[PDB]
This record gives sequence, structure tokens and C-alpha cells, in this order.
Amino acid sequence: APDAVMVFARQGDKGSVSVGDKHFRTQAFKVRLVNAAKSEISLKNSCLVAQSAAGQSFRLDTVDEELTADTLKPGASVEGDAIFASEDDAVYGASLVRLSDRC
Amino acid sequence: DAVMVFARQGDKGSVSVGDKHFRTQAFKVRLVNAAKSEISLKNSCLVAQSAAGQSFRLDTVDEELTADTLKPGASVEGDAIFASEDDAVYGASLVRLSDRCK
Amino acid sequence: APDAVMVFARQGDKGSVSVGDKHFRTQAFKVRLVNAAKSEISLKNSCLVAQSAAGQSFRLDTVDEELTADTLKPGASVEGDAIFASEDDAVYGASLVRLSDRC
Amino acid sequence: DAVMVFARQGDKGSVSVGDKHFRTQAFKVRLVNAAKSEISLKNSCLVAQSAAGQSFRLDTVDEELTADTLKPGASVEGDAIFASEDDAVYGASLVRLSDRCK
Ligand SMILES: C[As](C)(=O)[O-]
Ligand SMILES: C[As](C)(=O)[O-]
Repeated sequence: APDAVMVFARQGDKGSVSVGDKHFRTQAFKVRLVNAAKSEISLKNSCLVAQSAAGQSFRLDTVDEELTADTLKPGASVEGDAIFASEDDAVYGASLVRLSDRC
Repeated sequence: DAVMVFARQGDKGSVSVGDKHFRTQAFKVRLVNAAKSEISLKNSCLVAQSAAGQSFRLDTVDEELTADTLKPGASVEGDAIFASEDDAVYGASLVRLSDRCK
Repeated sequence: APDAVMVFARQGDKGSVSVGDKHFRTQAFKVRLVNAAKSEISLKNSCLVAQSAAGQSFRLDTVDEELTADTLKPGASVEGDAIFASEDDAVYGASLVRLSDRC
Repeated sequence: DAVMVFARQGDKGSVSVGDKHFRTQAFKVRLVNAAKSEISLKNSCLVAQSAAGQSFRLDTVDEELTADTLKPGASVEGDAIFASEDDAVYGASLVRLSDRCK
């Protein structure tokens, strides 16, 4: 098994939010993080990012508490929903959820 | 400042009578007043919009969403169905409140 | 009310069928026919057709018995599912269900 | 003559480990033998395909669909998940049986 966290994601519902001059589209995912390594891994300086094929990143609008764990014990898994956003429809083209340290 | 509008894309449909027709796109919509005072919705209107910037008229709506005002901290929810003669409304991905209503 | 049958349709599930060399994509709709007129209307020489904006028609692969009524009494409605097909993905662009006498 | 393959598009997903990743598209699949005799599936394989003609590998599948033959009049059903490194599999709209399997 790889010495890293595996990120599994399933595309969920499509929505939108509008308030005054600000409009954005939302794409939800159910995400499971699985620590495949034999040691505990810190996720303190990490965040979930959604990405399209072209390499465009989408900001995380809301996330379940379960996915905000500071660390993952070896062999352990956590899971929850994560919702990403774009001003236009680009987030609908998000086809990958991954971990990043650019948060 | 302003009412928050949350929406989820719902069903797509159509109506045809002879050569007359239109397309429909439904959304489930929640309006939330997160402000400290009552906000009037009287001269506002719900509109669906494509990312390309086209807006679409509300054809039918649940009575809950027809409130003339929203109390501070209150929310109303219901389905709202928007229409276009052609299939452009299927491209609507946002629901917003507009102050340009005829 | 118009002196004709009103056709209401809601897009349903997307599928496919493959057998030997023959492949096709399917688009289901729930359809309601409503006779708005004050007289009975024959549907004997009529059929349901799905159509895209460009005017491309899609063949009716299967249909519920309820939609095969020979006539519609004044003020009456019938409803059921109808599934249309294309060899490629074009049927997914079907955005109108209407009546035709080209069957 | 041949086994009939019925499929319905299901969920879209992804798997990421560091810089390695792939996308998944699930379908619910029913295989039906409408022929009068048993048909061998041994040297056939399920493949998902885009209208553009690209085929996609089966990554995981329900055990029911792994039958080496199908009795006359019988059917098997289950989920089948196809994959691509890039997001091309999201374009798969057909499930078929191929006799070109490696
Ligand atoms: C937000 As990043 C690490 O995908 O550029
Ligand atoms: C099948 As026709 C009457 O839309 O050309």
C-alpha cells in the first residue's frame, strides 16, 4: 500500500448560491480519506481541492467536520461531504478530488 | 444586506400543443434572511440564469416562495419552475433575486 | 383551452442497449396527454416523437400501454413512460416530446 | 445470436493517491440471453464506450456479472465500474460485450 492518504470521491448534487452581487455554482462530493501507510499522517497543513482536467482548482465552500481531522492513524478511514464552488459552471467539470498543501 | 438564495437543479421538462411549445427547468429554492431586519421582496423576482448570462422567466412557483417579505432569520422553501420557448433554460444553473421585474 | 392534445413530458433516466453489432442510447420520459378540447380526439394515426432543437427526431423504442389509447375523451388525461433512442448520444439532446402523424 | 446488454448510467467518481489518479463511471448492467441455447461469455469482456468511439476498461464488477455462461432465457444483473486515468470515462454512454479482451 502507498505511504500516503488515498482520496476517494463520488460526485453528488449540483447547486447554486446567490447573495446580492455574488453568485456561485456548487458541486458536492462524498469523500473518504484512507491512510494506507503504516504510520500516522498529519493533515494539519493540507486541504481538499477539486480540480478539472485542465488543472483549474475549485475552492472548498463547506465541509463536514469528519474530514477536518488533524491526523489519520495508520489503516484508518474518515468520510464525509465536501462542497466546492466556482462563479460560473466550471466546477461542474471538477473530476478529481485530491489533497494539497496550497490552502 | 440581501436575501440569500440557495438552489438545487431539479427536473427538466417540456410542454407541447401542436406547434406551440416550451421547455421547463425546475429548481428547489430556499430563501434565507440572514439580516437583522425584515427585507421586502415585493419588487424583486426570482430568475434562473445560465453561466452565459441568459435569464429565464419563472413560469410556476410554490406559494411559499411568493412571500412579500422575509422576517429576520427566517427562511422559505419550495420548487420554482423556469421556462424558455427553446431548450436554453436547460442551461440555467443559478437562481437569483433580480430587482428588474416587469 | 386549445382544440388539441397537450403533451407534457419530464426527462427521466438515461441508458443503453447493445446486442451483437447493434448499439443504442436511450432517454426515458414520463409523458401525460391531456385532451383540452370539448370533443373526443382520435390518436389512431398519431405517435409520440422526441425532438432536439435542431429538428432531429428520435424513434420510440418502448412505451407504456396507457399512452397507446386509440382516442382521448374531452377533458381527459392519460399518462405513462416512453423511451426514445439514438445510435449515438443525440437522444440525450431531445428536449421536446410532441405528437406527429409521421409514424 | 448474442447476449443483450442493458445498462443505466450511475455514479461518477475518482481516486487520488499523491499524483496518481483515475476516474470512475459506474453503470447498472443486466445481461439477458434471449437465445434458445447457453452462450459462453468466457472470451468476452464488458466494455464501456463513448459515442466518440473510445472504450474503457472494467476496474471492478459485481460477481453476478462474472458468469462464464448464460443459460437460455436467463439474466444476470449488477454494477460495473469502468475507469480512465483522465476524465474521458465520464463520456461513456454505452456498455457492450467485446470479443477483444486482453
Ligand atoms: C490548489 As493546487 C496544489 O492543485 O495548485
Ligand atoms: C417525426 As416529425 C412530424 O417531427 O418530422
